[PDB]
Amino acid sequence: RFLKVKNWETDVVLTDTLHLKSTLETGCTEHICMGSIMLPSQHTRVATKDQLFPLAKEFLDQYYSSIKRFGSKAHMDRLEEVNKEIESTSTYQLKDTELIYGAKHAWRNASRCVGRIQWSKLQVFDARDCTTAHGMFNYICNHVKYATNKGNLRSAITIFPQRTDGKHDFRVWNSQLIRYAGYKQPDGSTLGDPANVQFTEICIQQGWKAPRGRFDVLPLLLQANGNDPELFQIPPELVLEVPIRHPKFDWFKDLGLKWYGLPAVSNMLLEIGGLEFSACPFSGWYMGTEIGVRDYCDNSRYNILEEVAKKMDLDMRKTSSLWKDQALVEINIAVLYSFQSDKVTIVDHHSATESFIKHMENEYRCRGGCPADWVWIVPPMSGSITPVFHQEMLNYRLTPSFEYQPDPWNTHVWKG
Amino acid sequence: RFLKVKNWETDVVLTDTLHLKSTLETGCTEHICMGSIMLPSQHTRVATKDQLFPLAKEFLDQYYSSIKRFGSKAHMDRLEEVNKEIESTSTYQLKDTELIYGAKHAWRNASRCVGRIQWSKLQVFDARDCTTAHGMFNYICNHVKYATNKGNLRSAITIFPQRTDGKHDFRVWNSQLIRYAGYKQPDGSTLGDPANVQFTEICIQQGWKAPRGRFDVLPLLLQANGNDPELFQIPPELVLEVPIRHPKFDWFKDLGLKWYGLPAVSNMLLEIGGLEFSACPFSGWYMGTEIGVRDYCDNSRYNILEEVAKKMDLDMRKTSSLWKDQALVEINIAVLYSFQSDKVTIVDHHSATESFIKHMENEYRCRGGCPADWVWIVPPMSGSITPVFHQEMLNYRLTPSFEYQPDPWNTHVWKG
Ligand code: HEM
Ligand code: HEM
Ligand SMILES: N=C(Nc1cccc(CCNCc2cccc(NC(=N)c3cncs3)c2)c1)c1cncs1
Ligand SMILES: N=C(Nc1cccc(CCNCc2cccc(NC(=N)c3cncs3)c2)c1)c1cncs1
Ligand SMILES: C[C@H](O)[C@H](O)[C@H]1CNc2nc(N)[nH]c(=O)c2N1
Ligand SMILES: C[C@H](O)[C@H](O)[C@H]1CNc2nc(N)[nH]c(=O)c2N1
Ligand SMILES: [Zn+2]
Repeated sequence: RFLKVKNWETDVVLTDTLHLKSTLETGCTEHICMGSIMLPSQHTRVATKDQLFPLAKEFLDQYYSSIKRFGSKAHMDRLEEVNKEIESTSTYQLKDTELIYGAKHAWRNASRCVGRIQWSKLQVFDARDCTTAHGMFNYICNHVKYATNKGNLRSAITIFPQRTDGKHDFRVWNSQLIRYAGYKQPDGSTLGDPANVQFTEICIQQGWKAPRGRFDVLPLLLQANGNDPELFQIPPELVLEVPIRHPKFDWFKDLGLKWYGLPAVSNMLLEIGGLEFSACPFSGWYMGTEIGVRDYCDNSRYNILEEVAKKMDLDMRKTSSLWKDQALVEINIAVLYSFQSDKVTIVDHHSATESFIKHMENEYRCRGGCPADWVWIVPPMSGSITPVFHQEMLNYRLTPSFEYQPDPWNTHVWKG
Repeated sequence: RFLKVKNWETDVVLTDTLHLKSTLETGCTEHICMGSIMLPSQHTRVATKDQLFPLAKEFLDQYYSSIKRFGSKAHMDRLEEVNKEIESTSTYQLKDTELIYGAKHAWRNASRCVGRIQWSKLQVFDARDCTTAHGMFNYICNHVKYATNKGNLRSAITIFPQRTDGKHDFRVWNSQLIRYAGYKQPDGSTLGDPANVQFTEICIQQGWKAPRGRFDVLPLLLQANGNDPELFQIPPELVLEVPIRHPKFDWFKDLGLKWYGLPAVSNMLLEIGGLEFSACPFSGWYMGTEIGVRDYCDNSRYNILEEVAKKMDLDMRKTSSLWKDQALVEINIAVLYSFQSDKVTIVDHHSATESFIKHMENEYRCRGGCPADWVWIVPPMSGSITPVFHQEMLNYRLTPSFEYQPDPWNTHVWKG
């Protein structure tokens, strides 16, 4: 009931009581651990009025506890107010302050996110008066511009109107506001980004004129108030890009690679007080490995280890020459170097993982715990030479939270 | 009840029914996942006669099912026999065949072991007639010699008499039959292997004449039938060692490093049919990263990244030059190269992880599943460029099994 997690490198012991406030479920039982299932059903999302108030009260109490008026008149009257409103409409509306708190704490509670030492420095844009896809494009363009901020990136979330009936949902159909296109070839190979080949097709179906190349920024596909979604091109001047060069190998420019500065995830669902925001795109900045190892080296992604190893003159015959490992370290030094030489915010896996340990200590102290998903916190390269490898982590689902949700094209009831 | 695990690189789906035969517990609940706690209490070990028969029957049934005589006369009479013997002595004795099956299947069930594609090629040495520490030394020397086999390593386990009352326990007090000594310094630094500094002290207390250097093979500390443990020196001619050179950097020999060929874990507890074998040392061969990344580069181990980076002329000022990563790939190419150039069995993390995927497929097919601990299966470097990174794994505890147990010097009731 008062659990202990240890670091097996520093011998530090932290005690976790926060897990007791845990609400959601994990997928694990006492007979089976599912800590490596990607999308557990407890991580995915018509909610009634009988369920809604406990959720609303649960949220309202931790908000008023947080600002040092738990049970004050303000708390009880707002408790009374929201209760009355859930009667009138079997739903309710977050105060602007409650919206910002909820958003920041969904981030704070994201157990797979190594970047949460920044969780309270988040810019919340209230887009809940938005009614049209054109409104959404506008809000999203102003998110991109503010967050990019000339390479000195700033975290930000834009929160569109909450779900209501279920039909009238706002959804951004992109997985990220900025993503490169994926076109497959006649021979069956893939041009661009194999991850988005299905989405690229959907855009082409709605009428995208594809400039079938490599690093082609996809258009936005915006669904407002349940209607069929609509194509919009982000002004290219808002899309900041970094050309990838190496600080020692001048042939690295010849590879002619570039990635985008602003990672901005748009397919997730934000939950606050039992209210569901189906469109809530959020941006921060990149940890280096996300692009260098995953984006660039996943076999089912760009898969360049092949080529980079060629230009390094690497013994590619035997697996045990570790040539894949050696091409991977170089590709990640060049991602970092390229981004920094342009003053575009990026963080390396060593600095990020040390900050998360530092953040974890703060959380156990001032908050009693910190949910953490080891399988996701540990970088996809150089695992054990980063401090998180040797940190025991307890994982559990607190709310407010970010959740997965189906892709709109598996769920949307069409009419056009 | 029929769970699905997916590979997110090949899109392969395997279905798991074996988890239904799961007996032990995991530490996870539906409110908390503990898949990154090192030693969960369900992984650690006076068992009565009322508990003993179900366990004995459970084991006996899967053994007779395995050899295609489930319920045959042989099965029922052996069921009757063992029941009768658990009456007479509230314990019982494994047939030589049941001992070999149990041992091979404890390995087969080890969910943290990436090497299990070999699980049925295991040499079981029955040391259950052993009565003295001198007997144990002899059995262990013959294990070392057989398993090493001139560098062409062979898997093997030596099984000492089962626990009985609790006092009269056989224990090898070494964590591994072969380990380098750890002496700390006047200035407080550490000479040799910081992991074994406490054990080295214990050997010095029982009267080891320490040759306080770097790679000093520790003596064996053997406890037989509950008595105080006793020091024995493995004949140095039985301890095969590999000098670590690099295939490109000739200064790498100057580093003057060597590791031992034979990894052989001796502090674990083998469980078969409710019987407990407190001493059961087992050996296979190394995956490269165990020495190159963990042994050599853990901060609380040998911690040579410092030095290797110096000789590479690496920018050690900024964390984000990835110099630690770059020194780590080289150190692992040299471990592999050194071991292979001497025909000493070793496996690289790429070849090992691909075999485990291949093994996992066989197990789901012919057995209905394969317990796997992602946190441990994924190598401590180059994670996502190995296929196990993207393999969803279900973890659960099947028996026969290998379990942890306290260090004998926290439990042993002394008299000498
Ligand atoms: C500020 C800089 C940030 C950094 C450096 C960072 C870093 C990371 C990384 C490396 C991951 C691993 C996910 C993957 O590899 O695909 C992750 C996951 C995640 N981050 Fe953070 N992040 C940042 C900001 C944010 C913000 C602003 C939010 C929300 C407001 C957020 C919420 C999440 C969530 C919900 C996940 C993973 C959940 C899942 O996929 O199931 N992050 N982050
Ligand atoms: C034959 C070659 C083998 C290879 C290449 C291999 C590889 C590995 C590796 C890399 C680990 C990770 C543990 C660590 O990093 O400390 C591991 C764990 C383990 N192996 Fe295997 N192993 C082999 C043979 C065996 C044998 C012969 C047995 C028993 C009969 C065994 C049982 C285990 C167990 C019980 C664990 C981990 C359990 C724990 O620490 O909680 N292995 N193995
Ligand atoms: N389908 C595949 N994986 C896969 C499937 C479903 C989901 C996922 C997880 C994708 N999370 C993206 C993500 C989420 C949160 C943060 C980040 N990062 C960042 N810095 C930021 C992005 N915004 C603000 S911060 C990135 C991966 C594969 C294909 N091929 C090999 S795996
Ligand atoms: N105390 C620390 N860790 C730690 C603590 C307790 C336990 C452990 C796990 C040790 N498993 C050793 C082990 C088990 C099984 C297989 C192998 N490998 C092999 N190939 C083989 C060895 N025999 C046959 S095959 C290695 C690690 C640390 C100190 N500093 C940073 S972590
Ligand atoms: C805290 C965490 O559980 C610990 O570092 C684990 C992680 N995974 C591991 N995996 C292996 N193979 N060996 C280990 O020692 C560890 N250590
Ligand atoms: C199957 C496994 O759960 C999958 O590869 C996970 C592992 N850990 C990860 N960690 C991060 N940061 N991102 C990922 O996509 C994944 N993928
Ligand atoms: Zn779990």
